[PDB]
Amino acid sequence: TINIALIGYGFVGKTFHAPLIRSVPGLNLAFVASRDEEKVKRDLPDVTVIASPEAAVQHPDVDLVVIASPNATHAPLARLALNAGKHVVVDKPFTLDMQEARELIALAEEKQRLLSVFHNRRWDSDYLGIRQVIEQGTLGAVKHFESHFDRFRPEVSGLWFDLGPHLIDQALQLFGLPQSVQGNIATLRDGAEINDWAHVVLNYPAHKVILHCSMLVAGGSSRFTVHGDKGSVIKARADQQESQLLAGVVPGSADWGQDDDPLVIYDASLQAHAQATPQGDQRQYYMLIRDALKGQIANPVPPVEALAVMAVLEAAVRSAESGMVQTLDLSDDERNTLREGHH
Amino acid sequence: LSNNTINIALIGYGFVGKTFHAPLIRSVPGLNLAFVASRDEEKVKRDLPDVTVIASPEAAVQHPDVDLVVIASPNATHAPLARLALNAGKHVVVDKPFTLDMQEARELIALAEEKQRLLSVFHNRRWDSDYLGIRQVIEQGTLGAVKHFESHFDRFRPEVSGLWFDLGPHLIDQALQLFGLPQSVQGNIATLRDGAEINDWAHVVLNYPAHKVILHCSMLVAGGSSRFTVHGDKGSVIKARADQQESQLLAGVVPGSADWGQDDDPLVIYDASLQAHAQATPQGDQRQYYMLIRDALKGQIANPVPPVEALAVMAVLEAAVRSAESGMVQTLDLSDDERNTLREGHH
Ligand SMILES: [Cl-]
Ligand SMILES: [Cl-]
Repeated sequence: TINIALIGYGFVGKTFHAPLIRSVPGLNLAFVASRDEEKVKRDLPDVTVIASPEAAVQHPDVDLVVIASPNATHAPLARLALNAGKHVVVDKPFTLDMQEARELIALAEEKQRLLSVFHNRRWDSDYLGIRQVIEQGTLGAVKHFESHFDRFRPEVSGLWFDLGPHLIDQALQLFGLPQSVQGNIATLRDGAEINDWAHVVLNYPAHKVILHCSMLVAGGSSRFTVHGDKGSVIKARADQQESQLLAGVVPGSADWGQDDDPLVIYDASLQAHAQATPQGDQRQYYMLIRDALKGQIANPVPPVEALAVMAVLEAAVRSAESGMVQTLDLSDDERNTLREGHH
Repeated sequence: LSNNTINIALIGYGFVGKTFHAPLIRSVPGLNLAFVASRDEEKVKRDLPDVTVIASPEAAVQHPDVDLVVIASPNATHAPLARLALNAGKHVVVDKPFTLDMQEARELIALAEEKQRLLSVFHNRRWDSDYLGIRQVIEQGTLGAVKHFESHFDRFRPEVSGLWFDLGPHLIDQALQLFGLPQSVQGNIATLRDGAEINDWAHVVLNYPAHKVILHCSMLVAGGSSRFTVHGDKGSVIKARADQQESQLLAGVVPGSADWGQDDDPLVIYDASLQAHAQATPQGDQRQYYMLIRDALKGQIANPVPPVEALAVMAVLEAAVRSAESGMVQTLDLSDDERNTLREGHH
């Protein structure tokens, strides 16, 4: 069994990590680092609460550390964990600096331990449905790929920083690294203080990718819109696993990851037909991390992939601030590794 | 020739002259299409048995009985013929494109003012059912303050002057009419269809101080897009289908007739409750362009489409192309006096 020490029982720790981990056999959430034992124990009566994060990442019976503490503590605790010989999963952001990311990637390899980042959206119902239609050949060669994370919250780190990672990760998994990145980021809600509108375009040799998210969309947009030379596919509603976790649904239960919002496909005749959307399950992230730790498969989300996401994320910000199209700040070897990994 | 009418010479009886101008003009009282310049009399006479056909454009434009010249000849002839018409003391309406470059456009504007004649450009999409509908919802205050305005021109033609230059103009013109001039323009233009040799995908963003405008053109959209998508802090509105006047004209429907400009595709509005309700889309009618030009010529009102507004569209059009090539956000190349006219023109 793999003994886990979850570091931090704040929103993310309690709402995402604990429930997912607890629902995955082969993993054992035995320790939780938190200054508030009662909060942890009312939910997890059988876990051991360790007050100090540093003490937690270095505990004897701990095999894997899941860092869900404040952003600024991710990099430090990760270093401490790897040096203590533990495997590590870091909740986004990996780090607040790419140089640190590279140092952590380097450290993990030196220490021969697994290092991964919580890019948990590769198994969403919407995404899986779209990837399926694309691989089916239904739309021919993809020329326009649009992905939205929109909602209506007129009542007032930023939307791009929070939602951009999901959008980017999915795009890189499907198409690999883009040639350039053009970004337009703004704060449009009256009185808001951080961006709530992000429109990012990723340029590829033969197609375009549009990543968009906004806090001001009462209705009318689609989670996914993809156009190819043989047809188009639209997925209206976004994967509802996050809303399920928010509601307290137990991961892996009957309606977990179910999506009754079908994929709408338009063929060359401009007519549409529906195609059932496959169920999603972000538990896959932990199931695969589990298998990787058992030597059954390679790390499902190697750290260089998280570095690639940061590169695009930061490139988009530079573009928005400078008004200039940007390239990715990745070394040739990193690009080589990412390219080869892309199968 | 009747003296109480605005006597027009339509220059060119090609696709646009025959499908758009002749039918529209003939449907507007007070206007009289008396001359048509074309090298093919029979082709003209087949539709307009009683109009006078003049072989050369120059002779038609300079005819003393002509009050207004409508230029619908090849693109390269627009600037020179407009120049000749103005110098001949005639009023002029130029089919898009106004001119091929901005300096000539500016020269024509100056010339029309010197010759004290009306000069306009055929930006005929300001009276489309979809646009009028969207404008109505915005002005109603239904969406609260507009934050994201998206306008599309998409079709599905996998089998192959560029998409941006052809369709970008009406998309831009509508945006400027609604919001005035943007602070900056960002563009991404490409050729994506297999075998295509001209851009068939254009994604342009107009940046305003408190909101964004997205104009999108593509030849590869089998389905899924909306003509207009507008989000405000109080709600959203989507207009799925495009105005049908063009299709009606192509089908030979008489402008101003029974079903002219009708649009039974409603505006779909989403309020803060996230629920949608429909709103009847107003009838569209591009005959308004000529009715207003008519009224302007009779001195009743100002030019409905002053040349400086066409110059503004050209500025945005070119700025998008520069941005697309340089990868750099662009500002518009308009003078302070042009901006003043445009700012107070937008009030
Ligand atoms: Cl992610
Ligand atoms: Cl137009």
